[PDB]
Amino acid sequence: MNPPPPETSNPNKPKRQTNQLQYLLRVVLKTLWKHQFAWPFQQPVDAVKLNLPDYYKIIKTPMDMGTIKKRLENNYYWNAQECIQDFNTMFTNCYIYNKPGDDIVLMAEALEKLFLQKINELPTE
Ligand SMILES: Cc1cc(-c2nc3ccccc3n2C[C@@H]2CCCN(C(=O)C3CCN(C(C)C)CC3)C2)cn(C)c1=O
Repeated sequence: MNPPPPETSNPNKPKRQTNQLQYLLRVVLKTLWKHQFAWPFQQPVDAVKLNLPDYYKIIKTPMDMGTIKKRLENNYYWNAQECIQDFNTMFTNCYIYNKPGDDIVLMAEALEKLFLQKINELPTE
């Protein structure tokens, strides 16, 4: 079976808008979301549909851009570094689970290069 997806809203976790979090939604997520190579990252890994019974045996902190998009839109975060952490967890999980030579690793590497370019211009608080 699949685990429940990561939460994108929590009534007990303080949240706010920062111009940095607005930049992460309007520029960073926006740019990555409709990249040609975005689609494997737009939702949680469905280990049932893909027949990957070991995925959630290996990956215990799953993350995906669908979850991050909802967290940004739902105002889940307190600061930009929490969101940048989620992006990096998504990339790290991909590189840990998958093998060099896998199409998904090339796809992640293209998205990560673009991610790092956009994060490099995170605005002043
Ligand atoms: C393992 C995995 C799968 C997916 C995924 N989300 C999908 C949504 C819709 C339809 C298909 C989807 N897939 C399948 C991948 C899509 C890109 C290309 N893929 C590969 O390169 C294989 C190569 C072989 N490897 C090995 C480790 C079994 C597994 C990956 C196959 C996403 N993420 C983040 C993953 O880490």
